[PDB]
Amino acid sequence: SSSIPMPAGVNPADLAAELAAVVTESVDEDYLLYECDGQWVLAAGVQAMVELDSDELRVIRDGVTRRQQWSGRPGAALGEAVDRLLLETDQAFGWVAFEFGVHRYGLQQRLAPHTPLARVFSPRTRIMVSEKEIRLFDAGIRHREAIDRLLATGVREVPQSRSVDVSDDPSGFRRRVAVAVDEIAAGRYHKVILSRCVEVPFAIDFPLTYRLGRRHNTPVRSFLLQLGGIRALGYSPELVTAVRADGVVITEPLAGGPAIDRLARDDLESNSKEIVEHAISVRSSLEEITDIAEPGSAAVIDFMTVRERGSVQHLGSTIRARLDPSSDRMAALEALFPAVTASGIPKAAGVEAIFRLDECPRGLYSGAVVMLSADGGLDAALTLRAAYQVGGRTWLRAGAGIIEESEPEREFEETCEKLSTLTPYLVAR
Ligand SMILES: N#Cc1cccc(-c2ccc(C(=O)O)o2)c1
Repeated sequence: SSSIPMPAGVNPADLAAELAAVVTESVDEDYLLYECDGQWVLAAGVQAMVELDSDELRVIRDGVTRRQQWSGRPGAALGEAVDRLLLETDQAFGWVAFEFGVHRYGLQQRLAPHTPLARVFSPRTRIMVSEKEIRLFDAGIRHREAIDRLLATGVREVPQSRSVDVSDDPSGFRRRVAVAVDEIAAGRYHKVILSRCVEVPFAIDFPLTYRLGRRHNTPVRSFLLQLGGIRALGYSPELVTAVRADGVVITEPLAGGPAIDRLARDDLESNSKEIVEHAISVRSSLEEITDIAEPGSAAVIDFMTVRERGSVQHLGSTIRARLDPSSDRMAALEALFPAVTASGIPKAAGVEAIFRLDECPRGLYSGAVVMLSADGGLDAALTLRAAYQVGGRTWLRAGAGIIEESEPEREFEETCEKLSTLTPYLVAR
């Protein structure tokens, strides 16, 4: 492990995104950049890839693909493969699809064959960028020379963004919300999150868009990736699960000018509908975390407080527990996935309603971006406020929590508001 001092007057997010863009392009390698607690970790190059699909598990290393049949819990299949990765490298990175969370509710038969559940890789090199320093892990000579060449120059100018039209409704979001409202009125479930894709008619420069959007937002976590033909970036508004080496498990569900921002904060703390849903959600997180925790260790340590994320303020709680010796970090992720914010209440009913009333598979949207460590660590950020590119198609995706009182026009405008997090910050390629 070697170190380079962080150059003064340079923002870590900008430098990490520039390294991700230029260093990985010169050697033509895949990567994942993950921001977590002031640290930007760039996982560059694929030493080994774990592909978990609905019908198969693959481990691809040095041109060789090992295929495996799997049965039971997807977390057990993923965990066993990722633990083997972590015996050779200190950290592993990737993404978990929304579809990974359907098995706990017995809904996996509704998945088409070859449905992606997770993609986790061990990188060839890691570059950690923070305000204090740049730390290099397993960086070969060719990579160290590329990093020094990038550092001898200033970061690129971020060009002006290109606007996107989000006013159209080709997937019939308004109609699908009306169906959900009728189902809720009939007592089938209490809440469901429905969403819509918005096609971007031009190719996006992902690392430059990442930089422009990160200037205005201070999210819980962020990511930028180019992995297995998928380009993605996002500003995670929620921590699904964090597992520490000492056994502490955390989950932080959310639920919700200077004078205008203070008035919005006062409403966020007094809104009855938001308070009721938050209490139900906190109770759901507590019941779920108790199935993997040491008896009597589950507790709410921060209850209903505002967290400022720069351009967005959230009402949230922190649920903590100690991981039971009979459980593991993948079981903890399975117990807390999918998030209530990504599914609905009751969670099983919300997930089932999403199969019928949303464009499926969701893939990365409402899934998680993850960082795992050899000492047992896990960090999983909820994937919302994200942009994607897969084989010629570039798109955004945003949803809304639909309840009995929801109105289709109001909820369409609510997805328009969530889309505003990225739409003015899209840099064209
Ligand atoms: N319940 C609930 C809830 C609270 C906050 C956000 C969301 C939600 C659903 C989908 C999205 C999004 O796409 O950003 O955000 C859902």
